[PDB]
Amino acid sequence: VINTFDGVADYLQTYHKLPDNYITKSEAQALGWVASKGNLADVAPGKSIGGDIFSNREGKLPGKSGRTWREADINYTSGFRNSDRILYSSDWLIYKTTDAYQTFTKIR
Repeated sequence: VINTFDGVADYLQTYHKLPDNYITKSEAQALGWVASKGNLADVAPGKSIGGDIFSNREGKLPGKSGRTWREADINYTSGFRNSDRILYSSDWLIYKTTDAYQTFTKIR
């Protein structure tokens, strides 16, 4: 039940488990999440999408000898998403972006 940059990072750097309130895009999409609808508050009155899997081959985020990269929605309540998004790696390195996946400022 968390949706804030530092809070999600802190949770991951401390508990390593994805904040009890996230779901992979696939799950969200398969659960019924539809673009031409934004249904979420109904089936999930306070849940944020996030927890997918990416290799970062495109090198858009910190890398090394094999790096794992994953993202998560941030600043959500009941309705649709926004531009606030947090990125976390295998090594738990966290970066924040508020322009809808555009600028990745580091936070942890």
